[PDB]
Order: sequence, then C-alpha cells, then structure tokens
Amino acid sequence: EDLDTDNDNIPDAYEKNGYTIKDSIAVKWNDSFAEQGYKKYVSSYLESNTAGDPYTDYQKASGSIDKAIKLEARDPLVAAYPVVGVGMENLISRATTNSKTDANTVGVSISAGYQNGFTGNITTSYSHTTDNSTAVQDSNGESWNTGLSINNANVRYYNTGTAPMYKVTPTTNLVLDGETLATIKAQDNQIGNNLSPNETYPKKGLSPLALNIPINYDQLKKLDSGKQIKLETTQVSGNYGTKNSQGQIITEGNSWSNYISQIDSVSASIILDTGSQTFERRVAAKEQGNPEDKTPEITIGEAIKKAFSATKNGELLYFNGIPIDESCVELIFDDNTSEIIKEQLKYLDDKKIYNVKLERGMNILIKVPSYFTNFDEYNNFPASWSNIDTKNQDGLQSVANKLSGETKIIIPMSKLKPYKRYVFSGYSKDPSTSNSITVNIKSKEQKTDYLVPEKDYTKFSYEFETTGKDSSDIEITLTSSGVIFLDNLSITELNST
Amino acid sequence: EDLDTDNDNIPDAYEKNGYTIKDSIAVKWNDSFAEQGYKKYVSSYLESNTAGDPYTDYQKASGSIDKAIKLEARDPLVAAYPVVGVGMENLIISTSAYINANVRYYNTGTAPMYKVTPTTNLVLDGETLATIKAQDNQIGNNLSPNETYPKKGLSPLALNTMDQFNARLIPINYDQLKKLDSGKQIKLETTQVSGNYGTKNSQGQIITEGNSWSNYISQIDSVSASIILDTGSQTFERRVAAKEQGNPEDKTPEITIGEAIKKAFSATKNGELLYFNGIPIDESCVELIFDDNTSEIIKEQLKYLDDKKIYNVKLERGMNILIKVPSYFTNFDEYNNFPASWSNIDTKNQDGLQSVANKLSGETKIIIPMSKLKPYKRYVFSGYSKDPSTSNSITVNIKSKEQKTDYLVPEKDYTKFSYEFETTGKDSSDIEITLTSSGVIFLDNLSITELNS
Amino acid sequence: EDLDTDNDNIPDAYEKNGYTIKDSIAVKWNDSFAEQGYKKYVSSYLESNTAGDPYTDYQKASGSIDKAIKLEARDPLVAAYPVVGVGMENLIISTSAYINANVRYYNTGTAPMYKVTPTTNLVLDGETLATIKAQDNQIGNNLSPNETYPKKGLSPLALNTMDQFNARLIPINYDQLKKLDSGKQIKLETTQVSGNYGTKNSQGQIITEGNSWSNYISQIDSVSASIILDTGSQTFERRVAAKEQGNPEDKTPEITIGEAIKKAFSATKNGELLYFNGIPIDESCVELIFDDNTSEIIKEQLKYLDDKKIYNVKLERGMNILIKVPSYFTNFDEYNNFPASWSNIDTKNQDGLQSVANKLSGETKIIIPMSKLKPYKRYVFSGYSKDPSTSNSITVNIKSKEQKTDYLVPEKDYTKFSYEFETTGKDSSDIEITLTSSGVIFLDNLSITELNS
Ligand SMILES: [Ca+2]
Ligand SMILES: [Ca+2]
Ligand SMILES: [Ca+2]
Ligand SMILES: [Ca+2]
Ligand SMILES: [Ca+2]
Ligand SMILES: [Ca+2]
Ligand SMILES: [Ca+2]
Ligand SMILES: [Ca+2]
Ligand SMILES: [Ca+2]
Repeated sequence: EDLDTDNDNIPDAYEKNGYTIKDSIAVKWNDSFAEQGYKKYVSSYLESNTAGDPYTDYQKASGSIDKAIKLEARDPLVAAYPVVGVGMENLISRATTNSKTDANTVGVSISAGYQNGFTGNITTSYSHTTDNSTAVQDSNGESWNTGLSINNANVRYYNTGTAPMYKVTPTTNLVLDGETLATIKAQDNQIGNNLSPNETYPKKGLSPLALNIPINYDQLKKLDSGKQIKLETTQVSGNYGTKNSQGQIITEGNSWSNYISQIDSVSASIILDTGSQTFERRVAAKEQGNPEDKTPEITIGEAIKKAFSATKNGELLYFNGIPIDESCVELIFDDNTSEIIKEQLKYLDDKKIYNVKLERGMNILIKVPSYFTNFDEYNNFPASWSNIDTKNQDGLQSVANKLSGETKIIIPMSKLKPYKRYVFSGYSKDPSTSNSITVNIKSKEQKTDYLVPEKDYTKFSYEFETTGKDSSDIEITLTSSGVIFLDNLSITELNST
Repeated sequence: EDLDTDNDNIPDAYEKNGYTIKDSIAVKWNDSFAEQGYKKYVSSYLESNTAGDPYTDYQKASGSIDKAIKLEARDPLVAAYPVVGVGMENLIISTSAYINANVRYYNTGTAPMYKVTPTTNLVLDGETLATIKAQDNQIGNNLSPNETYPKKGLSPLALNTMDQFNARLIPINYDQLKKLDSGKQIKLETTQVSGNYGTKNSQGQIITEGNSWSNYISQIDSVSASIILDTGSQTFERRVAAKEQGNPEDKTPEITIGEAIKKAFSATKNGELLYFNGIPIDESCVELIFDDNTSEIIKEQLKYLDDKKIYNVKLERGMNILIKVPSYFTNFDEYNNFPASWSNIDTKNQDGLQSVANKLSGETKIIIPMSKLKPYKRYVFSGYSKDPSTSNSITVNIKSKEQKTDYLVPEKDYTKFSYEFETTGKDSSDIEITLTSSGVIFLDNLSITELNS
Repeated sequence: EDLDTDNDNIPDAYEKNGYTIKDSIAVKWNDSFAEQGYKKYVSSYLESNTAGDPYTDYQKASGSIDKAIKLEARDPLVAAYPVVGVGMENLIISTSAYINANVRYYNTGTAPMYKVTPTTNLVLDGETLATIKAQDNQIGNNLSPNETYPKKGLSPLALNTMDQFNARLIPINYDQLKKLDSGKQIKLETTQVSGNYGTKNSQGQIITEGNSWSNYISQIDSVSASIILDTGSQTFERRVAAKEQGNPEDKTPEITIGEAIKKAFSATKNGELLYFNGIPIDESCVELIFDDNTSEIIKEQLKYLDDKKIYNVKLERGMNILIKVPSYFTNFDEYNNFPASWSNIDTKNQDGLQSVANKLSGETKIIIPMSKLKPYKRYVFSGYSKDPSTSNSITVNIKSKEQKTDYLVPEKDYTKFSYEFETTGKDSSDIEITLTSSGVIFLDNLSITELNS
C-alpha cells in the first residue's frame, strides 16, 4: 500500500481511488472530510504530471506552487494554462468594444425543434478565447470615409486562463476582416512583466497600452458596410514561476511554449461565458486505445464542477450564485463532439447530458442565458411574466407555471444590446396531447410559429434580431390551447450583426 | 514540540501560538517580554514565506535581511514590497517638435528596489502617445524606502528616448500640437516597474543579479490585503497577509483591521488610542474610504459583532482600504487646528467619546477662509453627534459651488455623519458652514477631510 | 567561553568587552597593550558585518582587505564608504550648437572604487538638459581614496558623449542658447555612481568583476550615522555604525560623538586635545553645523548630562554632523593667524579655556584686509566670553553689506556666541568689526570661518 510506480510521493492505491492533502502528506479520502471544506482528488498513478502542466500531481494537490494560480488548477486533472490575447481599444479616431464569443456563435445553426435527449446546438466555426473580434460602439451611423474622403493601435492584453504569465510578448496580425496586413510583434516596451489570471495589462484604471501601415480605399467601404475589424493572435510567449532548493521563484528560461502542445493534446477544452467575463479551462482525459493509460474517466458534470469551482447544492450547479445546470444553460458543441455525445446518449437510461463520459478532444462551450426564470427560486426579467401561478407539483425541478390561456412578457431595449440576435429557450409539457402552442414575436423581425407539447418537457428554440438602440419595445406572445406546463425559460445573446 | 513541518527553523508549537527571536534562536512567547521591547510574532506553520515575499519567516523575524527594510516589515504577516511610482516635475515641449519630460521616481513601500527601470505612459487625452521604457541614462541604481531618485536637492532626470542607443521623443504629426494649444495637459502614469532585490548568499556578499521583484508581485497581490495610510503630504502602501476563505489547509493567522494597521505601520498604542507619529489614527479620528467590495463585507460583518466598530472586523483576503487623516481636526481635548474658533461652544461636559463633549444650545457657525484651503478641490465635512432626547431636528447649510441644505436625524448614541461639498476657485465667495439644533446637542471630533477633486 | 553566534572567528566574550588581533588571531584586550600601538576594537556579536560593508568584522580588524583602504576604515564600527563625485572644470560652447565639458572625478571616502561610472546632470536653470552616463571612454579603472581620475597633473577627461557608444551632445533648440547669452551658467551635479569593490577568491587573486557597490549603499546609509569634516581645501566623509534606538535584539556598541570622531578619522589624542593631521579639532576649537533632526536631538540630550559637552553625547543612528575648521582662529596661547594685530589685548591671565584668556578692559577693534578674504561669501563670527560679574553688556558693530549692530549679555561662565554677516564684493568697503565691553571681560578662542556664498 506504499508502492510508488511514478515516484511522485503518492502511494498508488491512494491515487486511483481518492486522496486529499493534510499537513503536506497524502491521506486516504473519506466521506467525513466533505463538511470541513476538503476536496477529493483522483489522478493517474503512472504519470508524474497527469494534466501535462509543469506542476506535478503532488505540487498541485498540496498547493506547493505559485500563489497567484487559481484554486481551480490545484486539482491534478485541471491544467494550469495561460490563455491570453490582445484587446483592441482604439481604432486610429474611434473606440470599440471586443466580443470574445462573436467569432464562435456566428457559425451556429438554430432551429425550432430538437432531437430527443440532445438539447445543444452545432457550431461550424469553433474558435477559442484568443480569437477576439471587436464591435465598434462610437460608430453612430456616419461612415469612416467621412472626414477625409481621400483615396495606430491602442490595445490591452487580456488573460482568461488559470496561471499567471510573466514576460508577455504577444504576436498578432492585422487581419482586416479578409486579408492580413502586418504580423506585428511587441518587442521591448510593450512587454507585460506579469499578467495575473482574470486581469489585464495594464491593470484596470490605466490608459490603454499603445503599440507601434497602410489602408486601401476598398477596405474603407467594406468596413463602413456591415463589417468589423479583428486582431487575432497567432501565439504568445511568456514564462512561469518555479520554486528552487534555495527558495526563490525563477521565471527566466521557463517557457509557456514547451508544455502548450502537451497540455493541448491531452486535455478536453471547456469554455464558459457569463456575458461579461470569459473563462477557458482545460481538463485532462484519456485516449481509448491505450490500455496502459490510467487517466481517470469522469462525466462532464464532474468536469464542469472541477474546472469552474462551482457548488453542488442538491443536484444543480451554482457558480458564483448562478444556476449552471444542464437545463438552464446553452451548450454549443462542434461537429464531431456532438457525434460523440449523440452516439453515447442512446444507451444511457437517465438521458441527461451532464452524466456522459468525457473524452480528450471535445470542445464544449457553455453560454449562460442573459435573462432566465424558472418560477422556482431565481428570476432576473425586468418585468415579471403575466398570470404567474405556482400551485403545482409537476415542474421540471420544483414547480411549473400552468399556461392555460395567454401570458404576456415584455422587456425594454435598454435591458438588451443593439445589433444582436437572441435565442428564446424553454421547456413545455402537456399530457393531454390535445393543446397546441402558437407564438409570435413583436420585434424588428416578426414571425409566428406553431408547436405542440409532449408527455414530458422538451426544449424549443426561437430567435430574433435586436438591431438599433433607438427602436421599439420587445413583446413576446405565448398562446396556449389548453392546460400547458412551462418551466425553465431563458433568453441568450448570440453573435453581433 | 521539536517538529518542523515547513523547514523554516521555527517549531510548529512556537509558530502557532506566538514566538520571538532571542540571540538568533526562537523561543516561546512570554507576556513579560513586552517590557523589554520585544514583539510577539504569529505566522503559519505550513509555508516558508507566509506573505509570499522573498524572505522566509525566520529571516523576517530575526532581522537577517537587507538593512534598508523597514522594521514593520519584520512581521511574518507583512510583505516586503517596493511600491515605486514616477512623479512628473516638469514638462518641456519645443520645436517636428520635441518633447522633454523631467521625472523623479518615488518609493513608498518597505523594501529598497535596486536597478529600477519603470515603464511610463505618455497620454494626452485617452490616447497613449508613447509607452517609454527607461534606458541606461535613466536607471536608478538605488531607491531607499521613502526616498526619491534623484534625491532631494537634486534636479530630476530627463526622459527623452524612444528606443535604446540615443533615440528622441517626437510627436507623429502637427495634430498633437494643434490640440495641445487648446488648453490640454499631459498626465503621467506607470504601467509597470522592473528592479532587483538582495539576498546574502553563502559567500557573505549581497547579490542583486539573479533576483527580480516581478516574480513576486503577482504572488504578494494574491495572498495579502492592501492597506494605505495617507498623511496629507506623504503616502504609505503596505500589504498584510490573510487566509483564504474556504481553505482547510491554510494557516495564515486571523487578525482584525485595527491590529493589522498597528502591525503594518508599527504605530504605538497607549492602551486604546493609536498614534503613528503623534498624529492619531484612531477609528473615530480618521475618515476611512473603501471600494465597492470592501464596503459590502464590513457591513455584513458588523451586524454579527456586538461592539460595532470598524477596527474589530477580522481581516480577509483581497479588500482595498484607504486611510486619510483629516486635514483640520478639533476634539476640544488636545487638538484645535481650525484657523477660526467655533461659535456657541461649551466645554463643560463629560459625555464625549474620549474626555468631554460640547453641549450646544442653539446653533454653531464657523467662518473658514480660502487662504489655507486648496482651490479647485473637493472636501467632506465630518463629525459625531449625540442626542439622548432623540427629539431635535438638525439642518445643515453649507456654502460652496452649490449650496447644500440637508436634514439630520440624531440618534440615541454618538453617530458619525458624512456630508460632501465641492468648492471651485481661490478667489471665490467665502465658504459658509451652518448647523442648527432644536434643543441641546453634543459635538465631538469635528473634522473637514480632503478628497479627490 | 568560546561561543560564536555570528561565526566570524571572534568569540562573543571578546567582541563585547573589547578585543585586538595578534598573529592574525583574536586575543582578549589587556590595558598594557596601548603603548605598543595595539588598538581596541568592539563590535556586535550577532552580525558577521557590524557596519554592513562588504567586509566582516574579522577582515576589517585583521586587515585582510584591499591594501588601498585607509587605516581608520579598519575599525569594525566604521564602514568603507567611497563617496565619489565629479568635478566640472570647464565649458566649451560652439556650434544647433555643440557642448563639450572637462570633468575630473573625485574620491573622499575610505575605500577605493574600481571601474567608476558616474551619472551626470546638465542643469541650466530649473530644467535638466540631459542625463549622461559614463561611456567606455570615461570609465575610470581605478580611484584611490582622497585621489582623482585622471591623477593630478593630467588634463581632465572630455565630456562630449551623449549616450552609449558615442553621439555628439547637442542642445535641442535655440531657446537655451538665447538665455545663455543673458549670463546663465551651467551646473553639473552627480546623481549616482556605480562602481566595484575588490575581494579575493579561493585561489588568492583579487576579483572585482561581479562585486558592485550599488548593493551596499542603502544598507550602509540606513545603519550608520553621517559625519563630514571640511578642512577648508579638502573634505572627508565618514559613516560610523550606530545602534538602533528601540531594538532589544541589537547589540551594536554605543559610543560618544567625541570617540566617534576619533575612530572615524584615526585622530590622535594626547589626553584631551584632538589632532587630525596637526590641526586641532576639539569641540571648543571648532564650530559644528547640523540639520533639523540632530539639532533638536542634541539639545534635548544636553539637559540630562551634567558636563554639557557635545563630544560626550552618545551617537545614535541617522544623525548628520558637519565639522568646519575655523579659517581665522586665535587663542592667545599657540596660534594667531589674523593678518592684523588686535587692539587692547592682555595675555596676563589664568582663567582661559586651556592656559590663558584675554583681559580686555574696554573695547577691541580689528581691521581685516580683503587680500586674504573671499568676496561674495558669508562668514560667521565665533568666540567665547566670560563675565562672572554678569553686570556688563557687550554690543558688536560689524560692517558688511548690511550693517550689523547687536547686543550681547555674557554669562557667569564661558559661553559661545554666534553672529552672521555677509561679505560681498572684492573691491568694496573695508570690513569693520568692533565690540565694546562695559567693564573687564575674558576672551578666548576667537574664530572666523567661511560659509556658503
Ligand atoms: Ca504515485
Ligand atoms: Ca501521479
Ligand atoms: Ca420547477
Ligand atoms: Ca516551522
Ligand atoms: Ca513558516
Ligand atoms: Ca471626548
Ligand atoms: Ca563574533
Ligand atoms: Ca561580528
Ligand atoms: Ca587658554
């Protein structure tokens, strides 16, 4: 019970069934350590570094590594990985804001009905967080050509990873929405000495970092007609902190380029966006062919909670006081990822996504709803639903709203964003199999569609554009032919037009 | 009791309950040692650097570190940190055109920073004109705590290089000077600083070549709570370590805000009052300012604590704090710096916070000249009010850029009130402050505090 | 009793009670060794370096250091601080324009500095034109204490190199040349100096490459008191270690100011008289100039000491002391350098400071020519008077740019008096100094010294 094959100061028996660190030694995990705040760790007993990151299984579990690393990376299965980028601020004479998911959700196809079991979507242009596309806010309608009519860059580096990056020298190119111009590099005075997780260089409250190119008349027209400029990142070279026997943290020589193709090839990317700040986590997983491989196999639900440090109250996931269970989030998978998920779902009795295994190579994106209401404990709609009744016990989680007649919901434009397209999400139920549902949208895109609830809840998805700050109000019509059950209704924000 | 988990030459029993170093060996803390001048240290027995700073708990307690390190940085809870800023002394621009800037670096932390090469930003209005890094001409070989480079009595160094090997400042086009003539000024902010620190090696020398502070800025910032003390002319910035919220294996000691301020500045305490350099920093004698997150935590923590004082809240990880001593302070006991005496004041009382109170029968009026007031500045009037009757209404009339007329409801016990007003112009109308009382009211610790303009 | 806490080959019993080095090993101090020249050394037993400089207490005491270090730096309580500053000797202005300067580095410390790289500021009036760091052409390989680079007899090295490698120095516009024609001079000051020290490796050869002085500058300054001596034509800076006030764990020896001057200059003492190199530097025979902190510190400490002698006050960390030998000093015993003889002087006395005083009955008037005087300079009148009667008032009439007429009330015992006046213009009115006494007064140790312009 003391044998150590990999020699990482963790006995093999403890490492395969569960262990935790007390007083800098490994102890066998027990059910009684939960209420004390302890966590349960499981890793691979054949590898010193299960995740691939520079820090071994013992250094991460015991925390004997950098203190600027998130607690999320102390799990042996979660890789410490500084996913960084460049955020465009000034266009030179007009500022812009930057969307980290515009270039991902632009390639998502949305229909009305959905196939059984599966409740996500499909993306054809999956991209990471380093793939940054802007959205100009000071463009009030006048063209960029106005002002000269004759035929520099202020940026701010952003981190969304888990581990700090020292000596940050990002490399980007001016892709000018269709053709690259210059593969700019920041050499001597634009280098960030340190870049902590969920922080930018310069820190909040300082003027934008300036980096120091022709533009043709043709790009001027296209930029003035429904196009935006983005500054994609090809690579970023940094360093990281390593302890010593002398005790100093040495971050010269150590690179975040040696381990990147090691971390990347063994970890399954999981991404979550709260609408204001974006996170990217890598979770280790095992390849099917190799029998000697010993990386533990855990569900997505365990992978979600171990990556974003959520809380498992009951059976639903809470992240910073927000429900992030599989029912009130939007999952946007890539092509083969959905093939793996859909193929695995036929044999599962529970038929819930968060209970399926996790394999290396999948690209899961989680997009939290903008406004979501479940009639149970949480609501953030600025106006409540009309004709709300809770005298029920047939809800998806706790209780559903008896849609018998008509319910009106209204939300002003100021609570939304201009030049956007949304997704209407919810679940419907009607055991009678004799009542239909028709819905019409009061917006700049007006459409009416029919649908019928089934025995149990099923997801329905509807979309509409919101373009123009100074426009009319938004009203949604929910008409029921009889006794209709509704629960877990939400709306989201997709790409920008 | 001879164990040593973390290998830092301090037994875990002595490290957990209180210890001090006598003749380069650690001994158990005894309460009779405070009379010999010794201090009581408490630290965490699972970490070699409790604060994340380069020097371990043993080196910080025994004082075997750089001799320029302040004595309040010898606490294993306070982090040795250079907080280096660049202050602009003059600006020169002339003829296209050439701009020349004179700067003088300022250090405020508790550690010297050798070989400083700060990175500064040149910004006019939103746009960062240039991000300049220090060359060989402009590198400060030393910067002692609370000192400047060049030192006092010396001309500041000029900053006029794009790149290495003799480059020159130059605006790109005439647009900058065209808008410069409009009446716009240039600010100066630093994005980052690079320097060294010294460690006495095995050969007895001090090496500052394989060392840098950049390795520890991120670590210090993530395990410590920022605390600032402002004395009007001088500024101080410290960092005090604190335990993680939901961490079972974290052993960083829990201390209160008042104790941490005593530790981080080495301010003496004569029983209850806290004095730094003869200037009180007591809870009621100073105005505390917090950010968004810090205010929420204290308010939540207050309702569960019986004393209901700010200084008794257990310190946590991550808050931001600011302490600004009021510019003009009256307490009717030992300090009255107001240029003009107050009206209708009665010192015969015994119900004040410390020694006496001021019973007011009617109203109090004060005339403040603008001679000693900083023009184009924002000020906040502060004081304590007590009324056992709780049946008198108090209105305030303050003359400023906009006249302020507000009502105040006194409480049973002493309560702190804050009123903000803005005054613009040195040669403007005289500032008038008026307060009236329906009956008899008590006054103590009345102050006017400077704030950002 | 061979305990060694610091492990510097000096047992704690010796280092606390006094020790001296015999045959390169330490032996207990015995009072009979004074006649043979053996000196008494005392230092702190909790630190390898008591003074903080690169060399230990053993190496400083036993002399196993660089042979170019002065003798008085071999004291364990005196640090080996090199104070290097540049000397701006000449100007060359010609075409904007081009500037050329000749400078000569100076050393006035106790230890040499190898590979000197000064940093120089060219300040005209408020603005700083450019900051210059030493090039490979102007890096001085060697610099002995109380010496120069280049050595005496060689022309100064030119200063026309703007930046690294070499580019011609140039004023940026015509504006500074415009005000230069008005009569504005250009000043040069030293912001910093970077240099190496010299230690021996395990193989016996002096290696000076990786060792740098900029490390041991902050440490030595913040652990030692600042002492300066000016001998009229030269200056000598010395820094002496002093204990911390409130530390209970610091065991640094405490010495009087009088002994501090004796150690820091190796000044010989024949009982009470102190000689630097034949020039007396006794407290009564020289006047001292202090800063703010030392002025209030010294006054408070006097009233607790009966003798009331400056040289008998303990040295504490941080004080700044300046010693300026009197340029014109007469004592009527063995020295009188005044060009003109005094009036109404009687040497028949036995109540003087040392042997005799001046039995003045009436008034004394002196005529001082401008042949041996510096125009546009300030001088301070110093001397001692004794009047046991305490019934005669003395008024002084000193001619200067502003005529000075002040009254003096001498005390029963000997008292020092200070009077300030300014001399302007070489071809100006003759300076008249006259003092009158109501009765018979005693005078001794009359001094005149030069101050800043
Ligand atoms: Ca193992
Ligand atoms: Ca392992
Ligand atoms: Ca429910
Ligand atoms: Ca320990
Ligand atoms: Ca420790
Ligand atoms: Ca009181
Ligand atoms: Ca010793
Ligand atoms: Ca020693
Ligand atoms: Ca005499």
